[PDB]
Amino acid sequence: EVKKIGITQLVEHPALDATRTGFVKALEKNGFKDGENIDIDFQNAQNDMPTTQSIASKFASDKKDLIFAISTPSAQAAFNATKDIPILITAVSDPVAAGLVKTLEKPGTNVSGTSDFVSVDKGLELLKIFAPKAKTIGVMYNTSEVNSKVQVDALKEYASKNGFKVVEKGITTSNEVNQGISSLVGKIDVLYVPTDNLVASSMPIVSKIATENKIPVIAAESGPVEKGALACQGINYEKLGYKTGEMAVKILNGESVSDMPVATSDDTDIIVNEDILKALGMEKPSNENISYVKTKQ
Repeated sequence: EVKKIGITQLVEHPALDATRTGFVKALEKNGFKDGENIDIDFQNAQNDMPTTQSIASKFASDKKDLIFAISTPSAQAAFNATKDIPILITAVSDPVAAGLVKTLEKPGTNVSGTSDFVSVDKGLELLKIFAPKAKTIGVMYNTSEVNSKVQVDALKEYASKNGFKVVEKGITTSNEVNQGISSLVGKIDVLYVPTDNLVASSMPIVSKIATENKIPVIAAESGPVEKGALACQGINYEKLGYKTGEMAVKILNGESVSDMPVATSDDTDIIVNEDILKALGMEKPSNENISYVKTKQ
């Protein structure tokens, strides 16, 4: 007997690819080996949304034993295409809001797996390393996004619980970033950039202003660190995938996906931009369990 596994992935991308690596290793380690007692059917949508649906529909017609969906849109397409083939997700921030599961603890649907949620607290802990004497935390965010409000509320709860002040700048368009960061200068000791496409995608502009005014920037994710943020405590995607693969072992052995809690991970890595660190005139922390990257052009 050979278990048929469909893997649906949105696009080639280091984080998404890493989840797949980990998922396959975890299966291998538990005796599920491609070309022997499982058959892995990998499909990349190459960033095209209708292709996520075609992949999902193929997997349903193929009658896979399990679908592994990497990214929110890949998982949504899978769930729209089949309600009776188990789906394990990964790299999905908010499975409840994506419509995949009733609750994290008890999905009550044919979907479980992992979320790549990281708390604001993980990032803000890096204040102790890169902004030791800080009193005021800055945050710029997109006022049109609900998920940005939720993060800003969490930052303000952290600040209240830890004795910091907060200065915020809510914006709606990309053309407000320059002036927004320029006016936070002299009012903050550290900037937190949340998971917010508007602000995070502007990191080259934010990084220049912040860095030339000696303000370290902490980002929620690692992509912005490569673009000029100083640091993040980012999710280890290969380990998140590995965990999803352990969950796959249980589903392949017949356990109920509707009762399997959606897991999050505590495996993060501190990632630091080495060029920004030098530009701020700072030495490396002496803890060896920190990764370094340079700025991407």
